[PDB]
Amino acid sequence: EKIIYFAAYVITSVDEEMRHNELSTLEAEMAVERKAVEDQRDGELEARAQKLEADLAELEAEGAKADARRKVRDGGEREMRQIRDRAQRELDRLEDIWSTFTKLAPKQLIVDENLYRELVDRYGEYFTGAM
Amino acid sequence: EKIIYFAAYVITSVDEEMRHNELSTLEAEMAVERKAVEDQRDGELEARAQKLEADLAELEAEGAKADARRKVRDGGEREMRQIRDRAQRELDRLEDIWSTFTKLAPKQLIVDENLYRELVDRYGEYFTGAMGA
Repeated sequence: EKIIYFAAYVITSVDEEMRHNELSTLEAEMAVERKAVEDQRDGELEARAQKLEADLAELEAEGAKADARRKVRDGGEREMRQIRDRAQRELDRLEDIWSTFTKLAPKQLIVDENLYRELVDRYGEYFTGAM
Repeated sequence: EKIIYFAAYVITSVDEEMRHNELSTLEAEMAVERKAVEDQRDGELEARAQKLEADLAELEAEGAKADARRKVRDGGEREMRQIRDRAQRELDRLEDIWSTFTKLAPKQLIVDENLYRELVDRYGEYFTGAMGA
């Protein structure tokens, strides 16, 4: 085999009717979780933007040269890109968990343990599978 | 015509590209709003059930008669039905607004003023409508 992993878990049973019944409640719970990620992110971004505005205003009061101002400006932008990028990672991971849960069907092979373990804690009741 | 209404609005154009692009975001946003209704509902149901239990206990300590304890039981169940029913009407309305927006297409005739007004406030950028027939 050309697929290399620690362990695989096959999917045998999915309670489609039960999942179907609670899907709306489950989709809302994921959107609440997603929005708390986006809200934390927006809060961090605004705080960083304020810090950068005050840092530049400080350099100006001190009559610093353009190069010093540019470095602060560039540094702030990089930090804010990191905040966006880190948050995107967390959002993409939740999208993957939700996507795998929603399209969960028997004869599927789950070959990343962290993903498998995420499916169990969040949706253990709706499925059964074996190593 | 045998269809009766105050005033109707033809959809003239739908910005499908943007709807398609913002759909995922819009959908989570509706689901959050939907859940806020459901959470309020559940809180009220749970608190009201506690009340009914305590109220029955109180009739017990005062040694009230059965027909008295029953009317308070039935009045409790009634109110709890009303909590469930009222919130369901609100959920039904949110479901309709969202359903209408997703399947919204040129030439569609929107004939309830309150629905139109909700569509415009929630998703005004996405579509164009004219009152004239």
